[PDB]
Amino acid sequence: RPTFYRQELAKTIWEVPERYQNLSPVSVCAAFDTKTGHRVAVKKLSRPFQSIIHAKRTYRELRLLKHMKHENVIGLLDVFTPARSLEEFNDVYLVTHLMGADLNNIVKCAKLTDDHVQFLIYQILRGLKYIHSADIIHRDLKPSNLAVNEDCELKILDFGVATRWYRAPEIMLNWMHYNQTVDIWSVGCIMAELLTGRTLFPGTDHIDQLKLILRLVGTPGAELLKKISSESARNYIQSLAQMPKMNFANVFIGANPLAVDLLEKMLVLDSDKRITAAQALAHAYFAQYHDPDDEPVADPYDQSFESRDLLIDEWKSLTYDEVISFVPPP
Ligand SMILES: Cc1ccc(-[n+]2[nH]c(C(C)(C)C)cc2NC(=O)Nc2ccc(-c3ccc(CN4CCOCC4)nc3)c3ccccc23)cc1
Repeated sequence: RPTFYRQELAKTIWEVPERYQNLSPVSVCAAFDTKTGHRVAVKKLSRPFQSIIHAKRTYRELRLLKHMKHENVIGLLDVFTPARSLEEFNDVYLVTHLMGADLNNIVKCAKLTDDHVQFLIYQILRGLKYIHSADIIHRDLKPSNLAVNEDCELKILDFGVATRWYRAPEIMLNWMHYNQTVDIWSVGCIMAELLTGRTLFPGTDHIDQLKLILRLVGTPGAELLKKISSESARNYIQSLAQMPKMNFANVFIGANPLAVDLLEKMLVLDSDKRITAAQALAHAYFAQYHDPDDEPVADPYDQSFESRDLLIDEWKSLTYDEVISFVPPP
């Protein structure tokens, strides 16, 4: 066992090992990792075991981060607790490499060059292909969930910019039976945004959002229309069939034609027809970076627990289990 030291940052108390120095708020804190001489990010889980929800939510995030090992996905450097036993196990801290900024700020500086868009979207798809391997769906892919530093290297993550604007329609209206291409749809909204600099579908609510989406992609067709279970949506769609649609080559005038093609294949209402992460990686638009041998999938991930209903102390224990069994990366 290490040796921690107390400290209070903006009301929050912090008990981390001497190994980490210069804690500076950013709730997460920026710190210096004395063991590697690298700057890190330290997130103290708020009230991890306050309710069964937080306990499961706390356990879920720990299991995930411990499983993610890809250059384009946030990875767990360290997970510690000032607790010396399970009984006194009330605090959880997670550690990762510090980073530059959201794809927000890193875009506020410009509109991004076509090569920058290729490289950025290319790393999102590479990280996406990986996590999709473990049958994991992000469900909240958006500018603020992407970390990019100076080198222009990207990494996906989830902080827990309306997520709305990027949400796929199957998921926004809910039919309970989606797929991983919910994420690809979001990628299309971000990609489009980098190329144009402006938000593709800046709706005000779920009703506004849909109007925006349809005015571009058009109203559902027979094939897509006979796949909608809920009559409620079925009726709405077949009613508001009035929205002057568009033709991508126009909506994105002057963009790499390879780029507008990709979008066409990402921004489809039919999740059954939407391109996948692995398929987009092979799109000619990324021909400059694509390498089928450096685009790894993930080991299978056990999501059994998602369906279990346990006490707070049980989720707490499994969480403690995960904390002790942590094997730091090389
Ligand atoms: C209930 C549940 C379940 C899962 C869940 N997921 N899922 C994922 C996927 C694998 C799907 C992408 C990731 C993820 N959670 C995640 O990545 N958590 C974190 C987010 C964010 C930070 C974090 C904050 C500020 C900063 C500092 N600023 C400087 C400027 O640039 C932006 C970043 N850095 C990092 C962080 C830090 C340490 C440790 C963890 C962290 C989140 C909640």
